[PDB]
Amino acid sequence: PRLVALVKGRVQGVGYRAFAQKKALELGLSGYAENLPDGRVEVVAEGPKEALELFLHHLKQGPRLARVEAVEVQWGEEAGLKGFHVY
Repeated sequence: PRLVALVKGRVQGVGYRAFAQKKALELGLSGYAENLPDGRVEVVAEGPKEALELFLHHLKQGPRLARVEAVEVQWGEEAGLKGFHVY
């Protein structure tokens, strides 16, 4: 399946995207983590539900300087993303 997450809090300037990329690739997930102009981060990942939930657990924590307020999520269908890209 596809996970679409909107990450809110103190999540830019804290190495969050590369953190998400590493956790995604360790789980064989594909997708992306993109910085938004308001300070939030859009994260999309595709793969098995169990792997996506573990990944989502990581997104809710972030690296040690991050302060994740909330991760709003929706579940959808895989489009065929491959590899994990930051932007």
